[PDB]
Amino acid sequence: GSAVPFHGAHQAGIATPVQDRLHFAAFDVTTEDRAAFVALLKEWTAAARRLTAGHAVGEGAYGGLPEAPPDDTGEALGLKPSRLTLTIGFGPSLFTRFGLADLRPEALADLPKFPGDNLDRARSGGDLCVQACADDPQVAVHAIRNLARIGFGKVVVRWSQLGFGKTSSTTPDKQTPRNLLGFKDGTRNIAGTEKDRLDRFVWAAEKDGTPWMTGGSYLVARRIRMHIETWDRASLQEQEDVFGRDKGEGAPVGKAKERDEPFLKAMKPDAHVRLAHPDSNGGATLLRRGFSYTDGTDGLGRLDAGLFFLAYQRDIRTGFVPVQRNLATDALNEYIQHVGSAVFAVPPGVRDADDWWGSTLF
Amino acid sequence: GSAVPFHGAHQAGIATPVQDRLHFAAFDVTTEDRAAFVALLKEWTAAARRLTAGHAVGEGAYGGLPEAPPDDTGEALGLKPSRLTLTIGFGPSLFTRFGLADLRPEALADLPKFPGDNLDRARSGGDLCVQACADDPQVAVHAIRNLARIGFGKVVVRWSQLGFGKTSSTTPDKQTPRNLLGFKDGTRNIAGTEKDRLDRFVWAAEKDGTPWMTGGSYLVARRIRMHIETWDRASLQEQEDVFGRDKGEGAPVGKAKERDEPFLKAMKPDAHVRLAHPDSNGGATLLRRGFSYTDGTDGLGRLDAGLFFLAYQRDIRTGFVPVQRNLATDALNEYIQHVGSAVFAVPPGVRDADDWWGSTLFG
Ligand code: HEM
Ligand code: HEM
Repeated sequence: GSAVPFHGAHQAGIATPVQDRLHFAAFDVTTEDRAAFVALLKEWTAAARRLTAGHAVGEGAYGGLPEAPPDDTGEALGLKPSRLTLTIGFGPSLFTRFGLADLRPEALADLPKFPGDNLDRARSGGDLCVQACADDPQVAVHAIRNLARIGFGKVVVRWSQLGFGKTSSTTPDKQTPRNLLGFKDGTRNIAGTEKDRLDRFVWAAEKDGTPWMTGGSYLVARRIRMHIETWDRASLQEQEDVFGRDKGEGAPVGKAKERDEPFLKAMKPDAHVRLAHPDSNGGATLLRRGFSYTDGTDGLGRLDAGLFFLAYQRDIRTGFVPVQRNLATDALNEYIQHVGSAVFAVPPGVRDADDWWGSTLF
Repeated sequence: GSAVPFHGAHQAGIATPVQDRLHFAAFDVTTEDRAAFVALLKEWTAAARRLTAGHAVGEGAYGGLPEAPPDDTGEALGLKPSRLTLTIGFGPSLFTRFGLADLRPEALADLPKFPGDNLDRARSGGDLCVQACADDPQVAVHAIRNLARIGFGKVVVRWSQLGFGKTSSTTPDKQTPRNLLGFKDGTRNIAGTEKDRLDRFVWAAEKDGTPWMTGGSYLVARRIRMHIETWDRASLQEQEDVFGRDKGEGAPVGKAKERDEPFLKAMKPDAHVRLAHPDSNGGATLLRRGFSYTDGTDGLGRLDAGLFFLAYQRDIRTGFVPVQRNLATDALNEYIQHVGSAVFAVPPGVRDADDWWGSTLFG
């Protein structure tokens, strides 16, 4: 029920143990006034310091002047911090504002079009994002709702995504969660304790060419629909062949235990794991941090559900992009469709109680 | 606790303690064959027995013949029972099928049109419902997804609602949850411990007119959108005046503690609690069992949120209808809009390991 520290060299919510729930919001900026946006960033940081400690924003949820609206909307009263993290990111489109054009990081690359894409533009992109992760979905929702309210008049919510359960791990010592295809998802990721791998594959360094981003990371979000009806008709062997792992234990093919290292040549040439593995991608490695979603029905008798994929990396160009390109022939493609997309530069951490989101940029 | 028992004189998921999460599905029937539908009810019941004990349906999620689809889709492997309950209901429209027209309960009344309704017909009604409640949302989702899969060919999913947090209580000894307007919601309800109140206000009795429904209940669902942006601009006093209780403690006006009984005359005439209270409605009393939701954004730059309201009663005509009618002048109406609705007859419980959902209706 405990708290994750908000301050650090890095933002929390990346290497941190993956919490059970997600509320992710993409915002568009409506002010053209740089000072006003800086003011918002500071007010949001202050709010985030309270929220992540389980406290109400501002002057609280009640007990203020009767004629004033409460500063905090109140639906988290009585709850716990619940490992809430709030992680901000800046989209490419933000850099067209506030005289920022020349500070857009080269490693914040626009994604190419990928075969199969059916992207909903209204649920793609965004000038900025806030990732709220917590074990209690109401804590996460409360955070986003209050940050949106604070930003009234300066930002709007472009799109938002609830993730009801995690499909990712940065803690290999704990149980790997399952996605809605019924497979464990997160076995071979990056652990929060793997400081060398995080430096190599996740955190931007000053020498990479964008100083303000040192200690930050780059995020790719992909809303991925699952063709549940088609999947659920497939045989056990078909499903296992798609991935290259068995379903129940989640071991690589021919192995008895989940965390045994794969022998890729024993998997089908189009197996997901074989195509996604670093060895198949010139060493490219991701920190995957996604969650499952369900968004009602298709209007035509079927549940709609999928996976809101999130990947952190030191450079989009050496992380997500090469790996996704190598999934052009993936056997998984029969059963999924990417339907939303965004990229964001996630700045370095809030160093202390005087610091503020985006201070290295602004 | 870990698990809630599935069998009983009553279905679980009504008087039982309110779990943290909800997946609610309304289904429409596609088969015209009554035997085929009875076979589904039995297969569903068997599945529900496994799911509510944390076990996979059928022969499991793996380990079967390689060339066969697994019986269970696998996403609950490694999870806990999570207090899962599965509660089935039958909509008015079901009774137009399978020669049933004359067995529709009179207490399963269609709702009147209410002032301010803006019902999306695609997210209203349904021949059947399954309410899945659990502390782990993936346990609930897995159950709905698997029930839908087992049923496919005989039923489809008309509409689906995830409730990410509860806004209701059947356990006064525990903390009352808050809705997305930030108020405690469930203080004056009907508790699971109030066995006589349940008999008076929640369970159908044999002499009420519909023998097969004895030990069942009638459910009203209302999807209620909240105008969060408008509410959040209202003063603390305005918000407290809307309900009749203070926000932080949730006490009635003029009282110090949440559970102090309300003094209705001290509330505004249009206050929600004053209009909803049994004293204002000829004694009518509900078992409210709803949950919060958020489903993306509106057209227009704002989070989309509300309350998926659920009410159980012994008769829709003497429970939800009079109370909701009395809410015509509610101060709350400024900030809410009913956008989906359905009613269901929730049959009696699955008595034992040989019984099946709906056995008293079908024979
Ligand atoms: C709905 C979509 C997806 C599903 C259901 C899925 C499922 C899985 C599963 C079951 C595994 C094996 C266990 C593990 O995490 O080690 C896995 C591995 C992995 N996936 Fe995916 N995945 C999806 C999309 C993607 C995308 C879009 C990418 C990258 C562009 C990706 C990259 C990876 C990588 C890098 C691994 C680890 C390979 C290794 O080093 O062994 N996945 N995925
Ligand atoms: C989004 C919509 C709604 C919200 C936010 C809401 C909120 C509340 C709140 C905060 C309370 C006070 C605490 C409590 O005793 O539970 C309350 C009481 C109550 N509400 Fe609502 N409510 C809503 C809709 C409804 C509807 C649709 C009905 C019935 C048709 C209803 C019936 C009641 C009843 C019976 C009480 C208890 C009154 C008493 O006996 O003291 N509510 N509600």
